[PDB]
Amino acid sequence: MHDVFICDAIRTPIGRFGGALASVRADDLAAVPLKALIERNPGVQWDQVDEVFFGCANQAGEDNRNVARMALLLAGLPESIPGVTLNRLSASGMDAVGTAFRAIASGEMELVIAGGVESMSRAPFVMGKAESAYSRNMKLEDTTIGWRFINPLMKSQYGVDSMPETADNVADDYQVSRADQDAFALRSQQKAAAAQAAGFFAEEIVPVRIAGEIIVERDEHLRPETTLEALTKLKPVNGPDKTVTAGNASGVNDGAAAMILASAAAVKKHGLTPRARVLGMASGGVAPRVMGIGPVPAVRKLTERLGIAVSDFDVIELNEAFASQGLAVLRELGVADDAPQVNPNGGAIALGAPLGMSGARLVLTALHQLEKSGGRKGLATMCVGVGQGLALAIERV
Amino acid sequence: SMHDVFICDAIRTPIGRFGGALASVRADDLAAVPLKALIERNPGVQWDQVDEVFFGCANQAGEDNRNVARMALLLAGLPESIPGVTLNRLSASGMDAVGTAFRAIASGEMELVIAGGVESMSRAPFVMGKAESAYSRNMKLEDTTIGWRFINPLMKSQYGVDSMPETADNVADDYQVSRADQDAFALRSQQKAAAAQAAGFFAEEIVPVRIIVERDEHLRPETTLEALTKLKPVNGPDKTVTAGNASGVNDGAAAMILASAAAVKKHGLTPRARVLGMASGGVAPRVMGIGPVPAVRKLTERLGIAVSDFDVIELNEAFASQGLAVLRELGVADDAPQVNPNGGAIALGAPLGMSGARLVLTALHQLEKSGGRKGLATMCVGVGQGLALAIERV
Amino acid sequence: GSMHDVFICDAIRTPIGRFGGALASVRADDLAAVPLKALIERNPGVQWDQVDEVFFGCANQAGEDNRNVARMALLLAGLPESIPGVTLNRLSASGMDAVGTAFRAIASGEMELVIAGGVESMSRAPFVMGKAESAYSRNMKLEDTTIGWRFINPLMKSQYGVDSMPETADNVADDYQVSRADQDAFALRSQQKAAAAQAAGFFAEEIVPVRIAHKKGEIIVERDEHLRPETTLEALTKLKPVNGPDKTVTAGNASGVNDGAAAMILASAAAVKKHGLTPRARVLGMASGGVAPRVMGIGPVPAVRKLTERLGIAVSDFDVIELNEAFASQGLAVLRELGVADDAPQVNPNGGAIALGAPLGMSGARLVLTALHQLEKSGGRKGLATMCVGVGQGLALAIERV
Amino acid sequence: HQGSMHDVFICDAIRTPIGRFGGALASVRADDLAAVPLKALIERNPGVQWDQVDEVFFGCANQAGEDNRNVARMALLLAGLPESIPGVTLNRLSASGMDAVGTAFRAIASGEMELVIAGGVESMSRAPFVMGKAESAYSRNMKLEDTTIGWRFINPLMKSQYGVDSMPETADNVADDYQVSRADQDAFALRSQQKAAAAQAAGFFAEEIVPVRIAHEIIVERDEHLRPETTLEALTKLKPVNGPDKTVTAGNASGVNDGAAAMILASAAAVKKHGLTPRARVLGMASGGVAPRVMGIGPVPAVRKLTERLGIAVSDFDVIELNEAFASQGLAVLRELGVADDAPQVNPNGGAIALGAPLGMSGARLVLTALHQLEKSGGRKGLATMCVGVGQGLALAIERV
Ligand SMILES: CC(C)(COP(=O)(O)OP(=O)(O)OC[C@H]1O[C@@H](n2cnc3c(N)ncnc32)[C@H](O)[C@@H]1OP(=O)(O)O)[C@@H](O)C(=O)NCCC(=O)NCCS
Ligand SMILES: CC(C)(COP(=O)(O)OP(=O)(O)OC[C@H]1O[C@@H](n2cnc3c(N)ncnc32)[C@H](O)[C@@H]1OP(=O)(O)O)[C@@H](O)C(=O)NCCC(=O)NCCS
Ligand SMILES: CCCCCCCC=O
Ligand SMILES: CCCCCCCC=O
Ligand SMILES: CCCCCCCC=O
Ligand SMILES: [Cl-]
Ligand SMILES: [Cl-]
Ligand SMILES: [Cl-]
Ligand SMILES: [Cl-]
Ligand SMILES: [Cl-]
Ligand SMILES: [K+]
Ligand SMILES: [K+]
Ligand SMILES: [K+]
Repeated sequence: MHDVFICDAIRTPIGRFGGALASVRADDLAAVPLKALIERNPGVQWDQVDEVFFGCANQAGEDNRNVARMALLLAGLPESIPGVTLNRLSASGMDAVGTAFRAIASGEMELVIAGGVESMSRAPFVMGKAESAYSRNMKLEDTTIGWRFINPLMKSQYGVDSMPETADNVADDYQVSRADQDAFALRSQQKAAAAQAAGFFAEEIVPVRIAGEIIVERDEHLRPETTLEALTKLKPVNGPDKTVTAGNASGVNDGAAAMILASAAAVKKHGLTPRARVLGMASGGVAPRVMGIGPVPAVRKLTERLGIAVSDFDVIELNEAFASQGLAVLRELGVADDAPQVNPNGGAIALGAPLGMSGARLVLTALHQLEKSGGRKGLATMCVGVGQGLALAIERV
Repeated sequence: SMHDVFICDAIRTPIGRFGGALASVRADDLAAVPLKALIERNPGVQWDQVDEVFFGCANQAGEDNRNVARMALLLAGLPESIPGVTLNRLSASGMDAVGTAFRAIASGEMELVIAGGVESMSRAPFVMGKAESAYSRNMKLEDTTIGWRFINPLMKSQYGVDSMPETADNVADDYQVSRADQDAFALRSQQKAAAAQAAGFFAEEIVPVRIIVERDEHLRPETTLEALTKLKPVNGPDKTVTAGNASGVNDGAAAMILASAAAVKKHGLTPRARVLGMASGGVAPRVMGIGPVPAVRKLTERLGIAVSDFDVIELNEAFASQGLAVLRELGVADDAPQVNPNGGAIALGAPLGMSGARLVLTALHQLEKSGGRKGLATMCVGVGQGLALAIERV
Repeated sequence: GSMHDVFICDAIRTPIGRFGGALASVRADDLAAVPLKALIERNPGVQWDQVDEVFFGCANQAGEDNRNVARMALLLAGLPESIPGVTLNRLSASGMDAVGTAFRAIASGEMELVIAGGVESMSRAPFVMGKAESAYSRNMKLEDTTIGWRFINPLMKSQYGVDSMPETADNVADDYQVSRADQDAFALRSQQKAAAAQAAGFFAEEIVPVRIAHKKGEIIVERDEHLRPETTLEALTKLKPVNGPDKTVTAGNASGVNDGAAAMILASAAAVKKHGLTPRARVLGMASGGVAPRVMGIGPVPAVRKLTERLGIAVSDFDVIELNEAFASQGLAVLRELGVADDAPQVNPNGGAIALGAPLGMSGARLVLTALHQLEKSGGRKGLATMCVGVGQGLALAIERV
Repeated sequence: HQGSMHDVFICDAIRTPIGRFGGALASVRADDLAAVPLKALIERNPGVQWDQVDEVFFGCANQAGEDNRNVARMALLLAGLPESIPGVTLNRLSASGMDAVGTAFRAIASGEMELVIAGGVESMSRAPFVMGKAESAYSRNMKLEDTTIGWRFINPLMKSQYGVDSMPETADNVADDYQVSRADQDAFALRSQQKAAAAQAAGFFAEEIVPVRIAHEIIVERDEHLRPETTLEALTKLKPVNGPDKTVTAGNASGVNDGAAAMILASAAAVKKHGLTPRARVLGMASGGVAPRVMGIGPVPAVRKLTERLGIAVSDFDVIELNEAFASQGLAVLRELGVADDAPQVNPNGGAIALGAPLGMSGARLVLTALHQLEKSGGRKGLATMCVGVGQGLALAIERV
């Protein structure tokens, strides 16, 4: 088996729903980090790229019909380069990284690109075909996030809880208080505001140019103005006996990210800078109704196989779909609610979460943080709608 | 060291015609059919040990939305502890599921996996972009059954947005594939498929969908050369691709088990073939049908296997023009006996996400019947790709 | 300075098709044109460039009936481009409102020769989708226009409710004490009388056929499709109410959802003479009434009382009453309020909408033409046609055979 | 033996401001918008016994959106009128609101009614999209169509025989066939803007208007479409709608707009009973048809029909309110009727190029504004006339009391 190295990595800013990136087609948005990789890495012979693997949760809109291939062509990569799109909802972009890793480790490829995209602003409506002539039963459904075309058998067996309902279920089952959720959310906002001011995100970001030209360069989901008092006043999404609010949850967002992965031979050939070795990826399943706890079996599976303890990681990038689930996962894994190595630059409550891009962001930001801190091993892990988790481990070199 | 990977049991639904026998069956329910059959057929498996379900699906806007692999495993009655992920390389999605499952086991990250694919083209929805302004007068519905929607002007200007049949006409023109040769190939597909269906070959691959649907519906066994000759080309009288020398739009699902040697033992599986490798290739979108050529060359060069060494070649028949052009470029006769011996998608149809899984499982099936050793499955991909996967009977 | 007498002359209609049935393939504008084409063929003395106006009723106007179907239909029918058209909407009463509006135009001296009619293709009624009220709105929705509420105003719901038409008919059954048994008996008489009229060739005298293309050749639709002549009291008794076990309105004691068109000529005495028409009845007058939306089926009562008080005609003086049968509960309630027996011989002698169906815009025109037809066959003198209207109205129109 | 026709009087009249597409009134449902002038008539006329209103006649060209299912009746209920009052909706496209007035007149004249309300509404901002039903299971042929203005669900037989020219295409056809120059069209457009600006500044429109309340609440008080600073240079620079060889521009055409209007009509006996002020007698209405492809010339046969029957010359009118769908057709109509392009009695306060034209509301506006102008000027007879899509015209004559 072959060592696999993450090399350059870059992302767009993350836009708010209907905000700074809402006019940018998903395929064009995916192409932005690909074009930046080309510009940033002039020693690469681009016709040698073996594959572009991209995560995308939707695929009904301008991201239809294999957005990985659409994006590589729009980015100016040669038509000889193949592309494939992966869908594990919020974990899609991490699955692109781990799939790229397995292709190189198994000797099938040498040089690849992995990343992800989502334009939740531009997610379309969908309408099933008529099932009879002159049918009176036509319906439009929003694909921005969550259930559509509900199967009655899925509802009867597993339920079709909304994402916030699942987060309330985790809060109840794992006993995560509203006060702790809000404290976690505030720390995310404070840490993200500090990282933004320090120029940490700027080092990850390439601008999006929109045709005078408008240039989008800053993550705009952040709410640095957040106070505990303001969080406390919010009403829960699902009623007064519940805990999840708009303030202790991520949002729906737009963005894309990409990075290069390479064998040792490809690193040398293409003049790349190897930044981390990929150690491995593991997935896990849980009940849909408590999907937020999905990371726990994934992390345990990966760490047990690699012979690494959770405490051995110098950074943990844990997706913040909801504070209730971030906290429940940390507690289950034996990590403090405010452990210093967890989400040190904040996370999705502040930054937002374009589903397909989010997992690629967690890997690239974990690597970035290992470089800043001089850490060795990093873990990125996230929950998945309909009850999964994904975990991926890297080691700085 | 890398780990050997074995394909074990494999099963599929029949392939239904658009609006036909399977049109009432939701894509998620359809995907669950072969998964439930793998449970029934493999009594020694401890199902909570399955590491992953990988499924191909080209659409994902309809009842196949939000990661159909995971939806399908839950509907099939598999434990909720089992993860799933959905792959999209258009017509090659199901083959990509197989090769992706292979790489996961080969690299030591998994031991027992299911790979498959689904498409319900009958039930593909319409899509409507959001309004870009309040009171927008510019709202539009687009069909997602097959082909371009939400066309990007930059894609059109640089690469074109040729329909799939237009790309097949382009291949016929550029590679000099005559109408007569296309029709001869189509007739052989129908003849061979009708023979295989009479011999019970497809029946050995099929689990019924419950009215019991048990037979592939797309076959036209009555096809004659005279009948094909009369047909008018899709794109006008100067062109060559017709409805008779092209595949169709179809519904179906397929799945198979892959396992390490240790998992084969533990779960009482029957190892049937070793997976040798997978490769992908890119070509100009406008001649997408030629995509298999760089994929096959890449795979064979890496493995050190000549194309002539394969005892079966399962080449997707999206169009006779591209099937023929691919064979000619690879130095294989238009009617070579090892190519599509039981016919192909012209006769059988091609639900996009399921097709590539069908090619792998039917190649293996054919090796078993014939006593052959190495098999190659390969197919073209819209927007200009190819994928190839090689196996070896145990 | 005096008003002018107004005569109804020739009148014709398509058959009435079932939803999704015999006429479902026919665009609403083309369907409206069918009776217009028949009037042209049937009345060859008319100088067609003299027609002052075509008035057509249509309740929907969102589909192929959009943008003034009266004018679309007259052009499709081959009438001169010089002929104006206008479309009226009083829901189920639209076609009757077309007749009365044509009458008022001639009575007031403003016109001499007109066509009045109505159309509905409920099979082909489209879906509607409001515009986005913001960029990237997540709140887009489709709504069926086949029948009943869409784009509900919360202020309408809060003040008057948005009861479905069958719910209003249950409200009438409750408030006016009309039993399930009586509703089903009325429905059975409608079916029996319509089956008898069909067998007698009565409907055939009113109908122009519609030609339809099939794969192997053409067919003609010549018979009303909605009738259920094998209806029995037992069959009706077994049906479940639309709105739950404590209710009374069923699919069997209500009209349906249907397709059809009708049209007729109205003319001054001078126009009858000039154009070689055959005058058949004089129009006496039209009146409208309003009631609570939640009991819309009782709407005919104020309309009939208003018209008859003004004309000085008792309800009992009419030799035919054509009362729309939207629901048996409301047909019965109206008769009871007006002092007419539930089975009075002069009411709906050839059956009504429970048997025949009710394409909204066409229905009111049908009631007028069939009342006149029945007067001619029976030797009767005065006729009354009246019908209820969604959102709480009634309309009534009286005629007298020449 | 018939009795005597009854004289019919227009009494109070009122309108909303006219909003731009997606502009000041875009948030207001058509049914609620229609109710605004009805509520104002109630407030303005306390002598009326409202349960005596025989009918509310309203024009509306669309009827697919919040104006569905007989907007006249919807609006009268929303306005607080008793549930005993009937309502009916008329559709002659851009002439609907005028057809409501004339239909109300005929109902009173023929003795069938005594006290009625006539008006019209359009919310073109909020006009919905429409989608035909599937004709077959798993149909691949589903389509959305905009109902804001103009053709949808095109019939191939209509297209083949008469064409399906857009309204601006018809206006180009009129420019071509009637020889109306781009320069003349632009000059007409400029005079519309100048006259409307002067009228607005003089408080003339304010006398006709009731404000609309908007959720935020704020009020909308003034017509939004006017471009008072319009120059000929700017008009000259505009590109034609239909391509470089044509003449119709956005600057010499009406717009797409939102608004509602209503007025009271009454017999002499009702005027007395309800303490109304009779303001004009209605003399008559006539309609006419022309080729769809040149629909803008529709007013010519309607005006000729009406004036011939009444025995009034076009030159006898003290005001002519001619709808300005397009300058090309406004000019072509005047020329055919022998009236100068800039005749002082024509549109003295400007027209739809400046003010806009919510289809169902526009014809009611023309009638009420013609009456207003007769009062201001001391004139006697007024003519209101308009063109209609798919080839019609409508004309209505009044006489100040
Ligand atoms: C009342 C209404 C809801 C019924 O709709 P529906 O259920 O689709 O009507 P159907 O004709 O399919 O009848 C329903 C069932 O009752 C049965 N039924 C109806 N009339 C029957 C009869 N006379 N004898 C026996 N069975 C009868 C039908 O056969 C059917 O049974 P099925 O489903 O097994 O075939 C619908 O017709 C409606 O909305 N009508 C009101 C229209 C209106 O408001 N305006 C028109 C009057 S102006
Ligand atoms: C003619 C029509 C197609 C134009 O629609 P539109 O293009 O959306 O109109 P706009 O208001 O945007 O005007 C278009 C442009 O011309 C400019 N323009 C219009 N009038 C102008 C003037 N007087 N001075 C300067 N510029 C002017 C606008 O500012 C605008 O510039 P921009 O769009 O680049 O910013 C449309 O108004 C229409 O269909 N009207 C016909 C109505 C009809 O058939 N019936 C109603 C009357 S009965
Ligand atoms: C129903 C499948 C939608 C995917 C698009 C089809 C075109 C692929 O080549
Ligand atoms: C097809 C008709 C649409 C009009 C709405 C019908 C409801 C009337 O009571
Ligand atoms: C909003 C109005 C819809 C009616 C169509 C307008 C076209 C008339 O010429
Ligand atoms: Cl989701
Ligand atoms: Cl995240
Ligand atoms: Cl295939
Ligand atoms: Cl009826
Ligand atoms: Cl106007
Ligand atoms: K994976
Ligand atoms: K519906
Ligand atoms: K098998």
